[PDB]
Amino acid sequence: KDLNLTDAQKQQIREIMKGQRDQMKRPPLEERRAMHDIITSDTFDKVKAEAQIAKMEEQRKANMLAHMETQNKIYNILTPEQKKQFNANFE
Amino acid sequence: KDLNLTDAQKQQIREIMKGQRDQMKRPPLEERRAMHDIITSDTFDKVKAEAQIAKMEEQRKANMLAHMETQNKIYNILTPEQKKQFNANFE
Repeated sequence: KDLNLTDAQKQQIREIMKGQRDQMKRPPLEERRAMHDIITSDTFDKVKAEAQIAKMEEQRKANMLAHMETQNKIYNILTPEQKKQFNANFE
Repeated sequence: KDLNLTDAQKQQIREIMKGQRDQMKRPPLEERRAMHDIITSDTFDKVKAEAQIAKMEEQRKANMLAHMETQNKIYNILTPEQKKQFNANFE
């Protein structure tokens, strides 16, 4: 992402990235303990991990989604000469 | 991670990682290329986005699981005192 953007662009991104972080709630505070709990055990059991993971589906699905909305929206702030250069770096 | 572990661990950690991190297959072209082709689109196709996220979920599941399994195999190769400070890190 270095397409010689203008002094209007970066700030428009600023409004959407603050839409990509906050409102789009990222942290469940007790599950980051769970991961710890399963790894920090001397005896490993898959089902304990299998059934923690998929509780982290609602959160990680709704994220991937929300993120794509925002990164699309920045694409749409671009110009034809800028959209060009961005597309090609993906390759 | 600077537990002051032995030469043997530094090596066992290396062959645990290369043991099953080469058991989880990394990102696939048509799932990846579309992840971004959804973004470079003219207008954010919502419905469409949800369907990629899914097609990508189960495969991603086995990649979180193997991760935790190797982090446990790594954990289970530590001793009492170093186990006490790794836990104290995240806490």
